[PDB]
Parts: sequence; C-alpha cells; structure tokens
Amino acid sequence: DIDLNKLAQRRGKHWFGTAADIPGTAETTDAAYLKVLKQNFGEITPANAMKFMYTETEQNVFNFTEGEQFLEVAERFGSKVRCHNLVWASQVSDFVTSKTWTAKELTAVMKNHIFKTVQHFGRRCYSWDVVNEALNGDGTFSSSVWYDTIGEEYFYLAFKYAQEALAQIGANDVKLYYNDYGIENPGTKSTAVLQLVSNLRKRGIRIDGVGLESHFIVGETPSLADQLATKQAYIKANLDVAVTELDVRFSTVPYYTAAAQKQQAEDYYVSVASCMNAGPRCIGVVVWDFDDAYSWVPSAFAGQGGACLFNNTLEAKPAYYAVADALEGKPCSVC
Ligand SMILES: *[C@@H]1O[C@H](CO)[C@@H](O[C@@H]2O[C@H](CO)[C@@H](O[C@@H]3O[C@H](CO[C@@H]4O[C@H](CO)[C@@H](O)[C@H](O)[C@@H]4O)[C@@H](O)[C@H](O[C@@H]4O[C@H](CO)[C@@H](O)[C@H](O)[C@@H]4O)[C@@H]3O)[C@H](O)[C@H]2NC(C)=O)[C@H](O)[C@H]1NC(C)=O
Ligand SMILES: *[C@@H]1O[C@H](CO)[C@@H](O)[C@H](O)[C@H]1NC(C)=O
Repeated sequence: DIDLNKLAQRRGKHWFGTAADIPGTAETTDAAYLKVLKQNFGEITPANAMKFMYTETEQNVFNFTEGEQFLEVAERFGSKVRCHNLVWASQVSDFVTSKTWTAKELTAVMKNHIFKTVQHFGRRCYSWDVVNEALNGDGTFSSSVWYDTIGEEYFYLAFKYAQEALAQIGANDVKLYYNDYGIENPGTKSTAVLQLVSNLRKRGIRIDGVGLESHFIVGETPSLADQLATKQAYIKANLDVAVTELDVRFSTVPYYTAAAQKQQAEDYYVSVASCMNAGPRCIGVVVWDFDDAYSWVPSAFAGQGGACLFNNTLEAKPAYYAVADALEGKPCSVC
C-alpha cells in the first residue's frame, strides 16, 4: 500500500488532497471511489458544493445542505477542507446574473453572500478561495458580473469582507486565498497576482495565500525550474502557496499508451517536486479529482481527457507512482 497523503505529511506538507464532486455526482455513493479517496488524501476540496449557486439560490436565502453533505464525507475521513469559492464569474445564482444592479447594490449582495457563507461554515474551513479567476493572461481584470458592475474594487472588498466576517466570529485563523490558473510560471499573469497582493496589503486587507490551479497539458507542462521559481516568488512575498487543482490532460487520444503515460507521469512529477522543493510554505498539492471517469476535462474540451492519477476502473497510473516518488524526494521511477 501507498498513501499519498501519508507520504506528503512525512515530508513537511500539510496534506495531499483532491477535489471531490460530492454530493453532486455518483462519487457520493461509489464505494470503490470512496475507498481510494480515504486511502490517499488528507484534504478534500468541494468541486461544487460551496459555490454561490449551491449556497444562495435566491437572494438572502441560504441552503447549505450540499456543503454540509460534502463536509460530513471529508470530516469523516479526517481531511482538511479548502473551502471553494466565494466570488467567481461562473456558477453564480440566477438572481444575480439575471438582474440588473448598481455597484452599490451588487456590492451589498456580494458582502451578504460572503458574511453568511463564511460564518456558516466557520473554522470547519481551513481556508477560503475568496476570489477565483479574476485576471486575464495579460494581467488585466477579467470579465464577470462582479467586475463589470462594481469595477476593480470588488476584488479588494471581497477579501475585506471575508476578513471582517471571520474576525466577527473569532475565526481569524481561516486562511484567505486568491486562486487562479496560468499563474504557475513566470509571466504577466503571475506578476499581476503579486501586484494584487501588494494592493490588498496596502489597504490593510489580509491575504494569506495563492492557489495555483495547475490545469496542465501533457507535453506542455511548465518545467520544474519555472514552477519552482514562481512558487519562490510568491513565498518570498510572504504568501503560502497551494497547488489547488492539479491535473495533466491530453489534448488528443491516446491517453493510455506507454509513452503517453510516461510523459504525463513526468508532468505530474515536476509539478509536485516544485512544491516539495519550495519548502514548507508550499503547503501541499491538491489534484482536481483523481478518477478519469469523473474528470471535468472531457465535457469541457471535446477529445481531451485522461487527466487524472487513476483511470476509469480506478487503476493507478504511472503518474500516481511518480507523484509518490516526488513526495518522497526520490527520482521518478516510472518516467
Ligand atoms: C485504464 O483504462 C484505460 C481505458 O479507459 C486503459 O487503456 C487501454 O490501455 C491499453 C494498454 O495500454 C491499450 O491497448 C493497447 O493499444 C495499443 C495500440 O493499439 C492500436 O492499434 C489498434 C489495432 O489497430 C487500434 O485499434 C488502436 O486505436 C491503436 O491504433 C496496442 O498496440 C496494444 O496491443 C499489443 O498487444 C498485446 C495484447 O495482445 C498488448 O498486451 C501489448 O501491450 C501490445 O501493446 C494494446 O491493445 C488501449 O488502447 C487503451 N484504451 C484506450 C481506449 O486508449 C488502461 O490500460 C487502464 N490502465 C491504466 C494504468 O491507465
Ligand atoms: C436545500 O437543498 C437541498 C439539497 O439539494 C434540497 O434537497 C432541498 O430541497 C433544499 N431545502 C430547502 C428547505 O429549501
């Protein structure tokens, strides 16, 4: 037996984690899936259950049933939870997107959502992904109902409100993260993250960490050196770093040949190793689910897939064993 989380913890990390799409999908009652989940992970992110559209479906009407169902699974397994997410362009309730708003009114909507959601779960959340995917690749703000109506201030206010809501209930230890893709290597987007952090902190607003989604493509994964350098840039700026949504997807079939799987193993390996080699402030690695049969990829991109550590019948791939090697600080044995 290998237990990825056990290995990660032996080498200074908080956990090895995964997203799980519970209670939204058949994972919820898939015993084989749940057995691998319990056996390998010390953190679980809700893939959907804490999102705006599953927490506040009508204005100021909160129903946390899905999130509570998710948390019982995670907590029963002894796993920490990266709560995800408060403010994002996608998966916002219809009452928000299908109504017209002033900046003042939508600011209040945002504030009320943050306070009620953060205070409901309280310290059961290790952290929150407060704002999700706020940047374009060029470092400008990306479009969302929030940005388009409120302007740039929405971003700073989201963190201010999360901080205030947690302070009110004595939960200052719940960490506040910004989470995005395309910020795992050097470039304009990463630089823009650092600027956002600087701007938050000048306003006396707490930001504890950055979440590096790490939705990579097999054969096009940024190098160990580049990923390590970028993590060090964040850490040197007094940010904790988590790899939050790691997967390495194939742009085309085949997904399961020897050469394909070796490349994918190497891509997972360097991504994990970059966190190991960054030291303790890279707190851990979370994959965006671990079973190809439940992966987000094929429904997002026609013909892409095979992105996860385990295949559809829950056989561990070379990438699983490569991650285990990385977590132990050992050379890749299957690359
Ligand atoms: C996880 O689950 C997936 C499925 O979801 C499994 O994926 C399968 O993995 C197999 C083993 O790697 C793949 O089969 C091999 O395919 C090779 C390429 O074959 C093709 O040529 C045929 C015939 O014209 C075409 O149909 C194909 O499209 C390709 O052009 C074969 O060369 C290979 O066959 C050889 O013969 C013996 C059997 O007598 C093999 O044992 C030997 O290894 C040798 O290579 C073989 O059939 C299969 O394609 C693949 N399925 C898909 C849809 O990709 C994984 O194995 C599971 N496990 C893991 C860890 O991922
Ligand atoms: C809350 O959501 C749960 C989870 O889907 C659902 O079953 C139920 O209809 C909702 N409860 C209330 C009181 O609106």
